[PDB]
Amino acid sequence: GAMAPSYRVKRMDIAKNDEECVVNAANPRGLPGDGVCKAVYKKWPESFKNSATPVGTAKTVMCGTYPVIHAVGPNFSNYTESEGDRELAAAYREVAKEVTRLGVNSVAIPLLSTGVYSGGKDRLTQSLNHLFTAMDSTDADVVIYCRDKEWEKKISEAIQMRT
Ligand SMILES: [Cl-]
Ligand SMILES: [Cl-]
Ligand SMILES: [Cl-]
Repeated sequence: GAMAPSYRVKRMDIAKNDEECVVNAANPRGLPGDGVCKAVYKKWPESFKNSATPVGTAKTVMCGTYPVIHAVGPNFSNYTESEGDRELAAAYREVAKEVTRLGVNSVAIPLLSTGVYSGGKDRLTQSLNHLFTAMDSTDADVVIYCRDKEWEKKISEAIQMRT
């Protein structure tokens, strides 16, 4: 575990993270996809061998010795708000299990279901709060990756509010 487990946020490509493992915002079929998933496919293509897994689950595949945790958030275009919320919470719980099992001291994580799976809504708070619910009981350093400047500020504020 980390000496003083922390949350941080960075605005940059998760494919250039400085952590001991990465969470992919995967699709259920293990396809290259777009957004975070396409950057992850370009950086760690070996990790997409038998990475297909259902919505609300996470499946880890090693790229060399570097773990890629494929976490499948719901597409809110297809799910009801209620069922979507349940599956998004579940995906983050399965990430916490994998991070714990791997014995890593740090993990890079995107906000699941906030991009093309958002069903055109702002889900920063919803997705971040499910991330916290899952990860608060782990002792890995968590580094949240985003691309938008206003998102960076809102995620930073939410982290510092608890401190
Ligand atoms: Cl970058
Ligand atoms: Cl997404
Ligand atoms: Cl973002």
